[PDB]
Amino acid sequence: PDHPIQLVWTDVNGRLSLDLSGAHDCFLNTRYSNYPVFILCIIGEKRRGKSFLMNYIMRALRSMEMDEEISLGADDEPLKGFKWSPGTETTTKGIWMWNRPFLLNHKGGKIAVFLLDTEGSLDIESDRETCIKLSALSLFISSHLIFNVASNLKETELDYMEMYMNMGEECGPKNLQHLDILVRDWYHSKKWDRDVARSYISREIEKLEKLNSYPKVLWSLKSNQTRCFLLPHPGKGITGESEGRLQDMDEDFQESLRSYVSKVVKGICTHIKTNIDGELLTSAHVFSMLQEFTEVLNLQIYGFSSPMEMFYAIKNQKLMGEIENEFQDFLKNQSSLTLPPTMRVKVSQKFSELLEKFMQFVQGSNTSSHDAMLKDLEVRLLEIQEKFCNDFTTR
Ligand SMILES: Nc1nc2c(ncn2[C@@H]2O[C@H](COP(=O)(O)OP(=O)(O)O)[C@@H](O)[C@H]2O)c(=O)[nH]1
Repeated sequence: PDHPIQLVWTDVNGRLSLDLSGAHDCFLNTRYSNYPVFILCIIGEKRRGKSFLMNYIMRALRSMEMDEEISLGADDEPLKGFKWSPGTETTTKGIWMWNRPFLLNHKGGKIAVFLLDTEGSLDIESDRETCIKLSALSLFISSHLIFNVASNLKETELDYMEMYMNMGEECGPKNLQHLDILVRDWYHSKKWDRDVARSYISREIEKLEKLNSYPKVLWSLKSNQTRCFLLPHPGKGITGESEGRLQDMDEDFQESLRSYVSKVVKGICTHIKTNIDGELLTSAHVFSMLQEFTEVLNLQIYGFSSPMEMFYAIKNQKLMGEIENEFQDFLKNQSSLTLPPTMRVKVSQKFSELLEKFMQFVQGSNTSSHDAMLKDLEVRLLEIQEKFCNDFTTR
């Protein structure tokens, strides 16, 4: 009985918890463990139709799995999410996924398509750091991210997008992070004009070019790497009480949804992701990356206010560890027969140089986190230095 499963939740203390058994049963089944995997994620504001679009994309994927044509019936009831929220039930917040993948055919192989809904993100101020960490975990394992927006792009959303752009830099050789900005309720009827979409795009690109911020999303927009899709209002047949049927939809919304679902489920085969090793990603790889990035986020104890800031904090904590190891190795190379005075001079100078190197290689502009990291690095290197010297006493 295929059902939705909650993969990652946020504990009361802010730690990110993972369903190890569920992720093992989903990503490591012997059937599709080595099939190339494709994770589709929907991030956006609540009550905007993310689960609805995911359910229709799911029906299209079922059609593709059984035969070869994308079809959706005119009177069929929904499945998963809210469009088919269980009679008298609703949903929780976190990362949710479809327990069973969808196997498609591409150039002699089977692609395992996983559907990931991020019910709960883009908060106003309700536990901001934890929401950032959850959405970052989602964006880390995603091969195609659909950002469900409701108007012009907001700073929060643009920062999330820049983070998604940056979180694929060491995930493959020439990895292109594919992003689909889905604007909801942008127009009513009016059929469609290819003018409204490129007008939205022109507005956004002007805003970003003046911002001198969010540069990589700006490049992706001006390079047609990230694509924007603007569908009309669903109509009162979907809003409120409804069984999410296409007979309950506006025909313009129906056709726009069909076009978008075609876009999304027909570009999977043409955009498989490669890892740094040069191989294609599989579901077991995704399980491993899930665990690894969950623990990486649970260990980011420094402060941040934006997604990009948490990205830079991850990187700078890694820099801290690298400098610690460099100092320890420098001390390991030092002889036990060196002149103690010149030895203390040398070690103090390595201390100073490593601190300056941290300062020159730090990333981001949050000088507060920079100072905190430098202070803690100073304390650790001081411990290392005094330890080496203390042992040098008895020698
Ligand atoms: N305004 C609007 N509502 C929609 C759209 N698609 C679905 N809805 C409705 O908005 C409600 C919330 O849907 P939901 O799937 O739960 O969105 P989600 O919470 O972000 O995942 C549902 O009852 C849908 O029927 C849309 O394109 N625009």
